[PDB]
Amino acid sequence: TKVKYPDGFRSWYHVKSMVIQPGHPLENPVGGIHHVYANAEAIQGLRGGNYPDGAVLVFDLFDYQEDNHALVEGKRKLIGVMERDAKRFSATGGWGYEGFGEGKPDKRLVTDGGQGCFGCHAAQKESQYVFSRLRD
Amino acid sequence: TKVKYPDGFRSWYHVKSMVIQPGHPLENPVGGIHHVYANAEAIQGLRGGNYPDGAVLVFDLFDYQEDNHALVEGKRKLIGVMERDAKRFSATGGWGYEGFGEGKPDKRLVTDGGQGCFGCHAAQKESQYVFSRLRD
Ligand code: HEC
Ligand code: HEC
Ligand SMILES: [Zn+2]
Ligand SMILES: [Zn+2]
Repeated sequence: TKVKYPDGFRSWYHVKSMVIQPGHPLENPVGGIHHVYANAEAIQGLRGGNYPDGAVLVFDLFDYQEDNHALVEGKRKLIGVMERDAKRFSATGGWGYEGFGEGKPDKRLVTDGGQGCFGCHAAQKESQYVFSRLRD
Repeated sequence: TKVKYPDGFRSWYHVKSMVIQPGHPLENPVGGIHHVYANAEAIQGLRGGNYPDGAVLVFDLFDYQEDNHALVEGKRKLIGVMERDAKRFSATGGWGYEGFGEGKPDKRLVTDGGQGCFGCHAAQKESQYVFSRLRD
């Protein structure tokens, strides 16, 4: 019933990135530069295959600094983690949702079984609750 | 004496990212969101090792659209490529420098055998001509 810390996620496939700056509706709490990562099982789902149990997607969120017409990555703020288990995470559409403050395994963030996470992700039912699209 | 197109670079290790906005000294031609990738051999150099022959670093540059204070990745503009071969690329400090327009193997951008690239990268002699640092 708990999402595993995704050890070694930084070596996985980089799906995409986006910057959320002040003024964006989502500045609280996903303000910053984020990078999405996918393990091999998640790549199968992202390609248009189905997501096997053990698929993991990571939302890696950094603070940034303005440095002379550059946004430079600062400290990690958190990671979001989606872990596929159709049975064990059936209450949240077959994905377990967890956050780790500063990406630390000991700073688990989710208190409601991931219902809040699932609430936003539910809009994406038709793409198996995943916003991110594989790009070249 | 030509740099090979780095086929499969998008499945490599994501080292780091940075946004270069309009007004930056380098806006022509590296304005946009860039992602740095390293093959296995390049990781050895980034971790504190000697860069072995066969090390490849890729600078993957995307256009972006500012959309309600989100910076959203658009089309790939180009990739920059550094390929380690101490003998073959001896004239430019053991790295071969090349650009591919839109990341296409047919669109070679370097016209001076990489002397201009080398000219900037030479400032980083003490880190084997590599600007990017491995981060967690
Ligand atoms: C809407 C108000 C959101 C809430 C609440 C949560 N997330 Fe989210 N998430 C959202 C968007 C619009 C995106 C796509 C970002 C992009 O660059 O395209 C995401 C992405 C993720 C990812 C990457 C996988 C994907 O679906 O694209 C993960 C792993 C993720 N989110 C986890 C997550 C968790 C654990 C949440 C509860 C703490 C959570 N999200 C809330 C929008 C929203
Ligand atoms: C200074 C005026 C530059 C010139 C001319 C070129 N590059 Fe560059 N490059 C520069 C900086 C400051 C950085 C680091 C970017 C970051 O996010 O920190 C880079 C990076 C690269 C990379 C990634 C590897 C690394 O050294 O960090 C590659 C593969 C790369 N650059 C290639 C490249 C080529 C092929 C050039 C000539 C066409 C070239 N660069 C010119 C600064 C400068
Ligand atoms: Zn200025
Ligand atoms: Zn703005």
